[PDB]
Amino acid sequence: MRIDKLSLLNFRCFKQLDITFDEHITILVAPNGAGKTTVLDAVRLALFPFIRGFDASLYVKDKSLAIRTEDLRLIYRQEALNMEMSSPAKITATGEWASGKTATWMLDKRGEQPPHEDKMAAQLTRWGEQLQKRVREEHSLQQVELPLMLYLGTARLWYQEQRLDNSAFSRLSGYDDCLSATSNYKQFEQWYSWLWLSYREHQITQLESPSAKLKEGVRVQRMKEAIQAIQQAINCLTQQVTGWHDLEYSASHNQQLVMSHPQYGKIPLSQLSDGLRNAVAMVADIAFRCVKLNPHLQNDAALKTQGIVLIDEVDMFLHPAWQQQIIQSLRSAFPQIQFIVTTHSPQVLSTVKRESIRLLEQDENGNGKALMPLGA
Amino acid sequence: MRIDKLSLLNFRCFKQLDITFDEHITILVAPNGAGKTTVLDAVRLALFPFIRGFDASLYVKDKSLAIRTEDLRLIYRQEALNMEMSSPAKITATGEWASGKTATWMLDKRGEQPPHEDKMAAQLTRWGEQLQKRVREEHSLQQVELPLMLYLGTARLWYQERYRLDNSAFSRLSGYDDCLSATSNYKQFEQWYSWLWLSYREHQITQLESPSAKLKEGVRVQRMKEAIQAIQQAINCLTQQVTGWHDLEYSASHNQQLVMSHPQYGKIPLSQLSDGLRNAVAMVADIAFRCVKLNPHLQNDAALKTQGIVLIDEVDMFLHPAWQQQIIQSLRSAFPQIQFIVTTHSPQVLSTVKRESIRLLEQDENGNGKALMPL
Amino acid sequence: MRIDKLSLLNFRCFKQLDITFDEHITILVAPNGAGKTTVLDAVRLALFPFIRGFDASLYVKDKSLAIRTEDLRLIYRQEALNMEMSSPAKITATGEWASGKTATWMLDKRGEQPPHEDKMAAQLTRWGEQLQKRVREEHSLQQVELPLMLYLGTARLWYQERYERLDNSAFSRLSGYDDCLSATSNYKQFEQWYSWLWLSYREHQITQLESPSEGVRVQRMKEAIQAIQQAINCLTQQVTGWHDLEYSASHNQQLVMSHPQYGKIPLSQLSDGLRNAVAMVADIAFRCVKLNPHLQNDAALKTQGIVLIDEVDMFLHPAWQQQIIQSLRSAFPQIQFIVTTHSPQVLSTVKRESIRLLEQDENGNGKALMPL
Amino acid sequence: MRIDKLSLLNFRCFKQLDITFDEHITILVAPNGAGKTTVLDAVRLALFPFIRGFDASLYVKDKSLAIRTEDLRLIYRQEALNMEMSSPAKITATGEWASGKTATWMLDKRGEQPPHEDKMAAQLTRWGEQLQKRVREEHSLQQVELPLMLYLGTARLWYQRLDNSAFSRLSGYDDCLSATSNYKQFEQWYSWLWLSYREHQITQLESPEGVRVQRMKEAIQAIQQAINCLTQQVTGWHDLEYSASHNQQLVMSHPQYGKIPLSQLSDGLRNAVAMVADIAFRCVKLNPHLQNDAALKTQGIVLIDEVDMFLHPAWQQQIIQSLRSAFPQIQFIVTTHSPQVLSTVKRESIRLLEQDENGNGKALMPLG
Amino acid sequence: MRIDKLSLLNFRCFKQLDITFDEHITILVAPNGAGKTTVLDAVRLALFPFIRGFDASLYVKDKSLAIRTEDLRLIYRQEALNMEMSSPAKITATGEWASGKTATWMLDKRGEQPPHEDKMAAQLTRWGEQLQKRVREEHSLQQVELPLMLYLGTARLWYQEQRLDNSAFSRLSGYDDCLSATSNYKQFEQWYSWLWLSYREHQITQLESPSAKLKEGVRVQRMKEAIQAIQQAINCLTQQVTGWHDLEYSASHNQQLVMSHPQYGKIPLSQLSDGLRNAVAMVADIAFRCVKLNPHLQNDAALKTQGIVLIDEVDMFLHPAWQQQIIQSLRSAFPQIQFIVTTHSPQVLSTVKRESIRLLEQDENGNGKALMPLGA
Ligand SMILES: Nc1ncnc2c1ncn2[C@@H]1O[C@H](COP(=O)(O)OP(=O)(O)OP(=O)(O)O)[C@@H](O)[C@H]1O
Ligand SMILES: Nc1ncnc2c1ncn2[C@@H]1O[C@H](COP(=O)(O)OP(=O)(O)OP(=O)(O)O)[C@@H](O)[C@H]1O
Ligand SMILES: Nc1ncnc2c1ncn2[C@@H]1O[C@H](COP(=O)(O)OP(=O)(O)OP(=O)(O)O)[C@@H](O)[C@H]1O
Repeated sequence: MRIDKLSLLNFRCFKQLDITFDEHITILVAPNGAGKTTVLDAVRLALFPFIRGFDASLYVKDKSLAIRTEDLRLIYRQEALNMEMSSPAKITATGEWASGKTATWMLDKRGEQPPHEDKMAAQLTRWGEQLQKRVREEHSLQQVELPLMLYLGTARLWYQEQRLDNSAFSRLSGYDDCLSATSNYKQFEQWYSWLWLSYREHQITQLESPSAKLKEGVRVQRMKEAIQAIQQAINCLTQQVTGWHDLEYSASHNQQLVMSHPQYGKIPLSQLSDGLRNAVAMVADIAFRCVKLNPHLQNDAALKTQGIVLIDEVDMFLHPAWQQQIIQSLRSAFPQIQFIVTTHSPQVLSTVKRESIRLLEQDENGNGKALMPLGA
Repeated sequence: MRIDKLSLLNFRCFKQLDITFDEHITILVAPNGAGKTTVLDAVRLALFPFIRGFDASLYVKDKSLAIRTEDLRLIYRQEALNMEMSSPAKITATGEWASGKTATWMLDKRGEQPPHEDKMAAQLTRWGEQLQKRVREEHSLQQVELPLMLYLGTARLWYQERYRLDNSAFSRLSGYDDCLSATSNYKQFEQWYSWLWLSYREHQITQLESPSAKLKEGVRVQRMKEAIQAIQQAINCLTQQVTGWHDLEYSASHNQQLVMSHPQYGKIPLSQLSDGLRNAVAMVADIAFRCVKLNPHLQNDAALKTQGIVLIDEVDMFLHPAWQQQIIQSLRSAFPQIQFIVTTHSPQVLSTVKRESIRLLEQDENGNGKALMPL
Repeated sequence: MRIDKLSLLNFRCFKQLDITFDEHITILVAPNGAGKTTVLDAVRLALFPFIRGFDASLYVKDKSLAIRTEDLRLIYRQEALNMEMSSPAKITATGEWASGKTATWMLDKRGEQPPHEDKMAAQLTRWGEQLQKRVREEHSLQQVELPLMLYLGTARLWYQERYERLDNSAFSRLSGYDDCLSATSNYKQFEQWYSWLWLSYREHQITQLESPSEGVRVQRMKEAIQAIQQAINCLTQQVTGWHDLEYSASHNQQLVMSHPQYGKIPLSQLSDGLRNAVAMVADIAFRCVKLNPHLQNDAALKTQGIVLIDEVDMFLHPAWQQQIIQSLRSAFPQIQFIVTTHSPQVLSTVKRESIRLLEQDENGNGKALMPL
Repeated sequence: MRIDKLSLLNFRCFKQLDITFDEHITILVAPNGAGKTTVLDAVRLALFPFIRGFDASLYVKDKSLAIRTEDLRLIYRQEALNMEMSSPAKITATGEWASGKTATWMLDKRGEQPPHEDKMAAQLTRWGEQLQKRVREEHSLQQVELPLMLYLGTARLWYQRLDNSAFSRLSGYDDCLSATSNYKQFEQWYSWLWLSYREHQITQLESPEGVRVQRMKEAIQAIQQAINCLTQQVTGWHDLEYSASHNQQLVMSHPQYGKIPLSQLSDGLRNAVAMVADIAFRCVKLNPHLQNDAALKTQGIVLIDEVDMFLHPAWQQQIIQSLRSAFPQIQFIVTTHSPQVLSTVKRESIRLLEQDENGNGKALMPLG
Repeated sequence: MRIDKLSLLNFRCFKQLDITFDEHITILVAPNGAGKTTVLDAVRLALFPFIRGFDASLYVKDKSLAIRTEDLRLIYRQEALNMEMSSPAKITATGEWASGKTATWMLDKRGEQPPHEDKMAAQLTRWGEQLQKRVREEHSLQQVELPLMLYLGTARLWYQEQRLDNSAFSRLSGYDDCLSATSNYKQFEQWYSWLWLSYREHQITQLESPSAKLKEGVRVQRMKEAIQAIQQAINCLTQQVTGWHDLEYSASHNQQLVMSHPQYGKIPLSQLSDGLRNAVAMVADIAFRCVKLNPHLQNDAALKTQGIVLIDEVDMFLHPAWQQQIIQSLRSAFPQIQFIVTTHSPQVLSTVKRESIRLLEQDENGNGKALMPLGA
């Protein structure tokens, strides 16, 4: 979808806040205190209505996706013995789903009562259910494109039957743990290893019975093109600056992924630099979701998929020459996704214009301002 | 807040009952199987709607706070050797909420259908919600006075061998936690009192270290000291004269326990004391700390300037007659602005009590009840 | 068994105390802070070894059955504003176990060292082991008579909404010693045993009615039910009106009582006094029935032992208070009672030879004396 | 203890490298793939034998404690399309172990054969065994000064008594090469220690034996001094405390703004405080026979990877000086890739890493 | 070891029992009741002192290898309301170990008290500890022969790293769950598959690269002889009556165990008859323990290992022609193992002498007698 602005009232550290988001790229910088995680959590809480209408609900018991009592402001006064909650907590998300309509959905919590949603949240989850039911039917000539809602946190490296063909499954499995705060690298390695081995098996079998090629070769073709897509995205980060390219799988290396370099050969990914692993994990996380969601594009799963992706500390483990080429490379790899990223490195801030910078300042009473730089 | 009259219809052992309360103290005197706990439960059920408007009532797990099928009167027909269930069971209560506002509200239950209430109970709930909103408001000029509601039944007893803070324990509304429930609330008092004492000692040590911070920093020390003295005075007023023990405090030497002092004896933990003193201290503390927590802007008159209704069942238990002759006066002197409704079956409590506070309960063969002043 | 004299040295509030008990009933009358629960705890600690000789004492989770450092006397030195712990704490008990056998046994604790006991304390454990061995024998011509020991403290109370498939050990005689000298409530055991009895009796009733003519077990069950019912009637009927305690399936499988004017009501819907009195009497009655099954009709009327009751007049109005001692003596004629109270109404019709006023001096010297 | 030179032959990425360390501080400044973690890992492996003689490393099964097959260099041919697995992996470390006790030790790995070392490594291991036996004596007037060895990597951010006993002394070397330092455990044990100290203070205050009191008091003093060295310069905050009055929280003091909670600070500063506090606590535990200058008078080697992790550029100009001043006897080896760290450091401690087209690495200093 | 007598007092259903065991084979027959399981459990409880001296028992902590309170005798009388518990319960076992050391140990329980043991039980545990410490050495030239204690129950078909070389491990791992009542066929198939794959890989790297023929032949010979011993033990039951023989591992059938028949070929084991599967499981369960315990024999791991084995319902799922050949084939497969087996069928009873049959009968009071038949 898309988001235009977000308003916060009586949240964790903000008494009130109004923030505006850019069309393509926006960067949040806060010199002191928290506040970046607060805004990212607010945006993450404003999109759970969509994913809830996709069989993802309290079965996993992910209690972090609803406003909690610990998320309400609690003021301490030195001259009094009591400590009173400030009620109610309110998130007002303004967005745009399909070109033409502007929506404004609100999520509020009052004290210890269960959280409450407005009519627009119900409308949004009904839209999610509508897309699910439209996908699940196969007796249609016109296919549909799903949006991508992904959240990447600072815990994305802590603890580092597969299918691809069009169906109700393998098109809704890309929403599994999309907004979770844990790592999801094992899933990528399993899926990629399965895809590579099955592609090798299919290309071996192709030489046996060419008669059914009209029904078989296309399979291989699909299982080829997808790979290319993924690889292309990864290259856009790892080749011009570092030199590594063409992520591959080979059982000859004790069945683990490898990467290629012009001069240092083919080396396992498990014993490379930290920044390369970070970039590979991020771009892989975006890409394999993009290719599972829209197998029907088969070459523009990364160049036509639309959605919203959240990143915390995008410049983690990278050197300045790399930090001067991360934003443009992310834009080139995925040109149709809106990004909300949080940084603090002065190098990254010099690769973007003044319209994509938001300085968050907080007063003593909690009032917050999301300003833009004065000079240019 | 005040309650003035009460009516019961087909509630337990009473086919019909009308009872009138006094402004300050009312004592119900009757033998076993007369209906005192019945009246106390009726008052609890009448007053619950006010508490239902607060966020502290969402954790109540007491099943006795709604009218039940076991509460419907059963009539024994001897010829058929049968018991017939009479319906409906109804409660009516007249009272005053704010200045110059009289009201009457009703509760009912028929058969096995869920209980029902009229509009006035909903208005109590809305009044409670309004007060809760007023308390939680920042930058308020006028002050807010919260009332006190408590029920001290037979589950308050401290028998042999019967016995960090959450962010909600520091709120005013925490004075309404388990207020009208049939449970024991000594652990909450213990935790809060220990926290006050630890904070006060921390400030004392800090002041003793550097004598250069006694400017705008000593307000919190003063507030805590005043809360401590209020609770201590309230507890002393019941025990000191007849028993000698006073000054309930917190001691780290005695394995971090609550201790009390005697002139002839020494200083002993509360859990090692007599049953009567132990129960009396628990009973008085249950009111004192709630009074301190609810209204923090009085700061030394929380016990002496709080209004509300407090219910006590079997007030003279574990106390010898010499102690029984002083309890009503001690409670009236400690908490002078609280309407007390108490029940007893001992002539010693009524030793020095006016005849305008005693209600004898009588019943006829058909179940018609009477609550009358003594002649 | 029987206890005749007791001595306390450096216990909680007594530097020294010597107390003599009566054969049948003895009442301790004193205000608060006088040492009645102190004497009851002393007697409980003295009597523990006999139970410690039984296999039913392995599941005891009570920390109050051993002398603790909190029981050592503390002397307040005013000049130094100090508390001094005086040692040692001793408990001496004189009594009789079997015919023509007088004994005296002592318990001690010094400092923070573990408590100690003498040889005469171990002989009680050995006698308990011997009795247990004689109860678990097949083809024994001689009968075995077991004594009853019970403690009914302040933890027995049935307050508002307390609401406290049998194991194979619940059918043994020795199960009469489960949590006997512990500060706990034992109402669930009585409820389960009584419900099982009533269900079995009804099963036999329908079985007999189906095919008119096995005949002995029905008689045993009927006799046990009659004994328990009579024991409760001896206290509840005359003053209040509720007599028969029965199991009812029509009332959602609950225990019910009946009244001449009112109807039939569950026990958990009655007054506090009724609940407490019924629990107190039943706790003795069903243990009497279980311990000695060979009497079969006089288990309550022919059982010997010691029963300790604290605050016997709780939740009872003066008219009921005037008759508790007589009711207990009429229900259980052969049991030695030691009870504590501070009400002048319980002593209304009691001989002066059963009253022990407790007093103490400024130095802690205690006296338990007859009135006048 | 001190390391003076490291030499590597046929390592992960270096065909031959010779680096000279400094007495106090050294920074390896290089972009990605230039071999900064490799140097730290080599130093870490060189120090394994000393720890190995403590009967505590046999429980954990970690493959990184010895050279593996993945360590051996691989050469690319570009014509045969094959990777040549070179051999042997060589590690040479020279230094001082005591007052005028110089030594030079070596670790080797040939092919798939298990790694083996010279008997000077056994000499170091038996020196460690001698130390652990000597400290275990229950009656000895002589004072033993144990050193500090710690490795804080990029995995550090994710998951009882202070008596003069052998268990307390040997608890310092627990997980000394796989240390973790986040905020949760730090606040937990700091709060426990402060609660015990406040209990003893209140006991003394109420009624006017001291063995366990002074230890806690001066451990508090040491930790407070270290954190103050970290924070009191740039900001006025100092004297981290646990306040039960202030909603039972860890609070800091500022002469103008009063008291502020520690939960209002950013994650980076909290993690830096936790790192400094953990190092100071290990220093206090290891050498109790000073009780207040343990952090200021203990020698050893501490290895930190990516010291500029999650730090605002304003706090990247004071980390090195703060670490130097809070521990003026420890030898530090840290790896950075940010110029803001180097804005106040002298030239002598900077070791830029270069590598030719073959793998002939160099560790040099800026020319000026 | 060996057992020559067993006495039971106040156990589950026997008030008093005295039973004598034969040197090689003994059969227990009971027309009614559950005495056979009682006697087998008594024998199983009298051998746990030996196994308790091995640390490998730490893997199992079931509360079933000690005398429970439910194992005592409860007396129900129809004329009384009380039900009492007969105490004490005693298991007296008379046996021989060390080939000449006669002993008589006793286990007892008194009511709810914890179980008690005599000096001889401690001696047996100490002898187990001595054997463990003597095995844990490696440089010693003289080799130790361990005994086997195995129990097979009726639940041995329900539930349906690796090393072999001489060491402290792989010689004590054969005692893992030796007296448990849960099936352990998975832990046999895993070990057998590992052994077969390793042997095949050694053979492949042998003939493919003759230069690596220096000293790897000894491992190949040891593994070959282990396979041969297991196969012969299984053949001694299967071949003569059913025709199947020479079980094999082959990945050509989806990595599954296979068996061979001259007139039907090679078939996966999971699809044969029930009786053949039962026999394979039993003989495998004996065999791989016999070969892991004593690799040093390396030719007669089955023909020279001594011990005691208990079988419940030995004739399960077998037809009458197979029930006249089970006892003799068990004896031939393992000639030096004492067997205590329980059965019903009259066909098995005709293949053994009159001196190896025990008939258990109970009186009304519980007194038990173990008679011998008069006829043939
Ligand atoms: N559902 C019912 N229908 C009719 N009578 C009932 C019912 N439930 C209880 N009763 C009777 O009503 C009386 C209840 O009296 P209650 O115990 O409340 O008063 P009390 O004697 O003053 O006791 P307390 O000490 O608890 O105040 C008892 O006689 C009881 O048997
Ligand atoms: N360890 C101790 N040292 C000194 N004095 C103690 C100690 N423990 C308790 N005391 C005091 O001695 C008193 C003993 O009286 P106790 O409460 O046992 O009897 P009682 O007043 O008759 O109570 P009850 O209602 O239980 O019969 C305690 O109330 C307390 O004041
Ligand atoms: N086994 C190996 N054989 C050959 N080259 C290797 C091997 N393992 C790693 N490398 C190469 O060595 C380099 C790894 O450098 P290193 O791991 O020291 O990282 P770094 O750039 O110093 O940063 P960081 O501290 O973040 O890890 C990469 O160029 C990698 O391709």
